[PDB]
Amino acid sequence: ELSFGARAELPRIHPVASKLLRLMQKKETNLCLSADVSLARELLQLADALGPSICMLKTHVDILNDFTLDVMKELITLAKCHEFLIFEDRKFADIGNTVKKQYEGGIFKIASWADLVNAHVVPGSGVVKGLQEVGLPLHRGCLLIAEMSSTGSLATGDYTRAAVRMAEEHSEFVVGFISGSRVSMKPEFLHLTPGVQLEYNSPQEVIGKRGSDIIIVGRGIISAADRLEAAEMYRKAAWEAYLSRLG
Amino acid sequence: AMELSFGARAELPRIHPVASKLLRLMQKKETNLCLSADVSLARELLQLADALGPSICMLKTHVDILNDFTLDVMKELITLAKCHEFLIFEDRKFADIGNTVKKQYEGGIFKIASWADLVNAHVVPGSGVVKGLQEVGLPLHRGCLLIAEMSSTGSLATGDYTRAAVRMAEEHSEFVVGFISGSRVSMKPEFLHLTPGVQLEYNSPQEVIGKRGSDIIIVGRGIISAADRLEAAEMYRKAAWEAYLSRLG
Repeated sequence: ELSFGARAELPRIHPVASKLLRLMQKKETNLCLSADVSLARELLQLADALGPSICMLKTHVDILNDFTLDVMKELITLAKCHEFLIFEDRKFADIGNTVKKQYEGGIFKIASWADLVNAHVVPGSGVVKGLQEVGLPLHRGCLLIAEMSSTGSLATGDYTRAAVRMAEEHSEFVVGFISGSRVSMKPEFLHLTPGVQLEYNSPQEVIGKRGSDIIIVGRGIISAADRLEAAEMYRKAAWEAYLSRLG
Repeated sequence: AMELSFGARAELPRIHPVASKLLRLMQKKETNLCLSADVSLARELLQLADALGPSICMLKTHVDILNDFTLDVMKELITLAKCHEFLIFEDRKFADIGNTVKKQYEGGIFKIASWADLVNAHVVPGSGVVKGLQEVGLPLHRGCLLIAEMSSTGSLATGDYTRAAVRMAEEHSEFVVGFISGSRVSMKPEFLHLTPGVQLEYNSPQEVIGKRGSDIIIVGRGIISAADRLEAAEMYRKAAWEAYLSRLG
């Protein structure tokens, strides 16, 4: 198994993945914060305070009651200052011109500020092909939702295998997966895993035993009194899990 | 069973109020056409809703492609919807769960639940998506459509996926009023079936409504890209309605 830093130098690595992997190595963080807040002040305050501890800030811009593009400009400044990527967890699922406009256009103009977005694969590769039309020109990346832990989840084996093929077939845009474990043996792909809690699975299980790269964590940090301490606890846990599996 | 009329179906014991309202106006107006209003400007959305409203039972929106969205725009659409008698279906294809999906439906800038009679959802995450939506949607007297089938190339809605969608709808019948599908997926007449991918020249209204047993055609560019949108709308309405009358017996 190769280090984040070496993976960033792989021949076939996507530029956004490379950028992500470098900063994870520099900062010793594979923690993605899920910033599930409804006010812009809260979002930016968290971004600024926890920025040093994270590789990535995951947003839902569509729950921001006071969204404006200027709010996103300020978030970008923090992302640049503190060195993290912005991932809008929009879970795109439409196709064709609809999905291109949902990514590029409307009020949110997600593509203008989101380094990464994600997509569901169930509609077939039209979802990624449509996002691509926007995303390639704008030098972005995409994550495919390959597995799901939620009760009744219908991502079968075939479903998951099909996610992985679609990513491979679209490697110029798709940079990895949202998943419960390693789903692809190609080190150019990132694996991001939600449902992580210290007390759900633990960072040790997700990164150590299941082979994922990045933990996504929301309530475990956000609902805590001291968010920085919490973020740091999660960072140290996931990073050690990572160092432990390298050799 | 027997093939009941839209108007009679609206009187079924177990019919959802929104589905009843929909079926009544479908019968009253002789339309089972849903316009897909895939436009990026509020003025064109409202112009089309006003002009075509008499010919449609439903207007399907993507609020998130509207470059000049405001809630006042949606207030204006509601007035048109009331005047001409059609429902508003935001095709948001919800897929998150828990408090996220609740806030995506109730909150943010769009406040979808405040104006959308109907929304839809993907079932792939499990029943969490519906359960999350229904915490908002039930109090606000709304309905939901589950995406049970897809014709798009490489779609992964297997038989099992489709049966699971039907199951989920039956287990959440206080909120779920029907399906997005290419064909009939449930034999319960309380459930609506809406079918996209329809054009006269894809499948025709005759095939979708007449042979495959779907209730409503969803039509976008076949109307929107035409010179005379009203004529096209009327063309699709007459095709879908006649296909429906032809299957009743």
